[PDB]
Order: sequence, then structure tokens, then C-alpha cells
Amino acid sequence: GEAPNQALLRILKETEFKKIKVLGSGAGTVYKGLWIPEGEKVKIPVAIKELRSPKANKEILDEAYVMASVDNPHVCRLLGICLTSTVQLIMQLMPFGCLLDYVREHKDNIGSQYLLNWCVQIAKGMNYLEDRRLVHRDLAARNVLVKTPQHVKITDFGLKVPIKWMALESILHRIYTHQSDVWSYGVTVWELMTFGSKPYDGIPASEISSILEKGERLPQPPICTIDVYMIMVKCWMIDADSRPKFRELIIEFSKMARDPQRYLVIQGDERMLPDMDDVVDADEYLIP
Ligand SMILES: Cn1c2ccccc2c2c3c(c4c5ccccc5n(CCC#N)c4c21)CNC3=O
Repeated sequence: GEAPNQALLRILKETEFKKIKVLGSGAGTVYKGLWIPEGEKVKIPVAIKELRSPKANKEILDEAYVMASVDNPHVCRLLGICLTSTVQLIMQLMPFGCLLDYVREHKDNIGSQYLLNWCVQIAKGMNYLEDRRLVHRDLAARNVLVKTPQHVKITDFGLKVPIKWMALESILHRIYTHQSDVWSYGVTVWELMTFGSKPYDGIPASEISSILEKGERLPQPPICTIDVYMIMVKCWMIDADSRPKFRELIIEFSKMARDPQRYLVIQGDERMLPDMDDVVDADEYLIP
């Protein structure tokens, strides 16, 4: 017997927000933008998704339903929607992009304290979705966004298939559980420790299911101590009850984050990251 979803959905007028520049274009287009709530003397940096009638509106409006329902410091938040001829989604702006790109561009300047802190925040976000009884079903470094290098947030929980990230039981039996999300968390962590590398690269997706059944897994990254890899491997067990809980993954990585140089060995680790008067971040602007 689930409890009522009392989340508020906000409808915004197109006059309230302006599109400065486009962050990404597809046959939907995402704009960097600013949002001035009516009569508030506030300007909020936003990302606006717009669609070129498609009747894929059931898919976008479902995504918006999930984002309004969640509130967490490590989960992405939806500010409102705009019921224009082509429906617009307004979300908080993550200036530094997805964590996958961020890790690949800055590999040479990213330290071990950052890596460990990211794994903590992701596990915090995923632990929230567990509390809300929400199964992400598609965790991957591409679906974690970077508000600042110090602060990342999970995205895309509302929804080619990502076989390389999927648990084995999901591949065989289309079974999705929080414990299948822990597996995908292990691949994500692996992506960050490998500085954005591609898992099972050069391997066809059909082969991967039998590979796992043999007991083969992703290899240990070079920076990774056995303690950190050990945690990744625990995520990739066949028996989902054997894998760690997100609540345990916060704990373990938090312990490592206190002495980061003991769990990750990166060369030059110590030496190694980045009218606006009324601008406030969305996280400072909340309405009640
Ligand atoms: C490409 N991209 C960015 C590049 C640099 C900085 C931010 C983004 C960004 C953002 C979003 C999105 C977003 C939201 C829904 C669908 C696609 C989105 N993209 C681009 C997709 C890719 N890659 C976004 C995006 C949603 N909020 C974003 O910041």
C-alpha cells in the first residue's frame, strides 16, 4: 500500500524564462537558459528541453513526472514544465556536463579525493531512490551530471539497451531491482577509476551475457587498490542478495574518502579543479 505522491508540479510561462544558448541539439534540443520567476527579483540558471506533435509527449511527460517527485541533494530536480505548443521541460543547470565527459577531459587533473567523493554522492543519490522505492534502471557515468567538480547529481531515473551496464539477471530475465542498480553502480565506479574508459570494449553485446556466466568481470583499473576493486567486484556477484546495499556503499567509500591516498594511487595526486547580481542557484531557491 503505497503513500500518495503529493509532489507539486509547476507550470511556467514562456515569458518567465529565456534561452541564452543551446547545450545540445537533436531531432529535442536543450538550451542553457535563465528563469526569472514572476515578481521575485531572482534569476535562476536552467536547462530547457524542447521537442520539435510528436506524440512522444507521453515519454517526456512521464520523465517530468518522475523528476518532480524526487528531492535530494544528489538527485537532479525538475523546476517546472511549460505547456507550449511544443512542451518544454525546465530543470536545474549543471554547467560542467555529464561526469563521463568531465572525467575524460580532465583525467590528467583529477585527484583521488574527487573520485572517492563522487562515488559517495552517487551512492547517496541511489540510496535516496531506494528510499523512494524508485529503481533507476540506467545508472552510468553519462547519467551523472556535474553541478560543480565538488557536487554531482544522478539523472535519467525516469525511463539501444545498455547491456554493458546491466546486471546479469536483467540481461537474461528483464529483471530490474535496486540490487541490479548496485551492479550498474559498480560499472559506473569502474568508469570513473578508468577515467572514462569503455567497459568490455571491442566485445559484442551478445557475447557479454555468457562472459558473465563464466565468471569473467571488468579488469582492475591501475589506480585502484584491491580494497576499492574488491568493492566493485562485490557489486558484480550473480546472487543479488550477496551484492552490497547502497547504504553500505556510502559507508565504505566515506571511510576511504578520509584517507584517499591509501585507496587510490594516482601520479602526482597531491598537486592536482575549477547582470549576474540576482543570480541564485536552484538549490537555494525553494518555494513553500
Ligand atoms: C548535453 N548536455 C549538457 C552539456 C553541458 C552541460 C549541460 C548539459 C546538459 C544538461 C542536460 C541535458 C539533457 C537533458 C535531457 C536530455 C539531454 C540532455 N543533454 C544532452 C544529452 C547528451 N549528451 C543535456 C545536457 C540537462 N541539464 C544539463 O545541464
